[PDB]
Amino acid sequence: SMAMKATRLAIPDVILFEPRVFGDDRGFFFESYNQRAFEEACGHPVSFVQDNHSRSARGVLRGLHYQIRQAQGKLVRATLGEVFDVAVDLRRGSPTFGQWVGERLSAENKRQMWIPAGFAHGFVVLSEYAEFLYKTTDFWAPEHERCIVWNDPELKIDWPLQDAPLLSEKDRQGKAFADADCFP
Amino acid sequence: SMAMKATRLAIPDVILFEPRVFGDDRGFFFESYNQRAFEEACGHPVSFVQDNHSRSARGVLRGLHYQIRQAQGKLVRATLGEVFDVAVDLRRGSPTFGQWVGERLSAENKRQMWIPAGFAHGFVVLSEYAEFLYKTTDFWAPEHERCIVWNDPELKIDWPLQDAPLLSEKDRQGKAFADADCFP
Repeated sequence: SMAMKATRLAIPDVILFEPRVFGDDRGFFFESYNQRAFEEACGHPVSFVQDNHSRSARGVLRGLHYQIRQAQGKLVRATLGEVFDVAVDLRRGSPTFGQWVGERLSAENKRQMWIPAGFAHGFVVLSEYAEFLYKTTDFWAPEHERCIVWNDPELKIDWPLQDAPLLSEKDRQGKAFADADCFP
Repeated sequence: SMAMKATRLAIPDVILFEPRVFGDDRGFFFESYNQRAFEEACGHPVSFVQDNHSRSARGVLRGLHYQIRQAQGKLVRATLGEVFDVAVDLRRGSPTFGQWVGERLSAENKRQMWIPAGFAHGFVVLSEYAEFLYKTTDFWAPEHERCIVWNDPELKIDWPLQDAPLLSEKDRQGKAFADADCFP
């Protein structure tokens, strides 16, 4: 059936991958991506054109981001530390439109999320520092990126936080879900 | 001309990439791969089918590996710690056949190497621990992988080591360069 776990989440097009590890803490190997397993998992062909690597401190929240033109699927993981990663379904006519799912991803649990075109995406850093990396199917373009505010009362995402997040001005100024332009 | 440095090494098909960083140590972003920049750099189209992530302790040397069937280009980087990474040209009729190049790659310098099909590849870990990741154009298959011994007197690679490396039995039993089957 495979040789890295794939799990459909409450929103079925959002998928959680868990690679099999070979070795232990002193010395290990794992596949962080296999085209065959991945394409068999999500049901269609995918091409990744860009990889993006970032480092953010504790409590930094980046989201909820999405591009309507140059739409992107994103396969996300943590190589250092721990994030809580969130996908919001924004697809015209989706039976789960306006719903969110969230998973803790870390360098320890080695978990990943596939967030297809049509979703908004965000994460908050829970560890002292987190290094986050993702593969996209089209290029990150700021002039096309849109944003829904992290703490929108209608989505009412359950961020595992005890303190206020540290947001950029842009994310602070995120649109309310109500007011958001969504995907055709 | 770009927006991540690309440098041809003494063997010109082996390429060193350096991403531009946005931010600083407390919080940064960089592109670890851009299809356009990469394909413009190496002169042809490339497809990556598999990503592999590993953790190895100080002084562990893995190499010098290559696959004759299911031949692979490899784009390699360190996300934790520091390796010395080595590419050996094994292409039939190459004007630099039997030559090596080596660069220190680390999470600090963010440098990467493209090692095309036709080369052997190896690294030694210099920091307390190193996490190494690479993208290949075809799948890692042990039944096809071959090996030249790290300390071959003819290649005479200049490993920046003060102590003996820790090798697997397989790499200990690597072929002498003289005796090695190479690439058509």
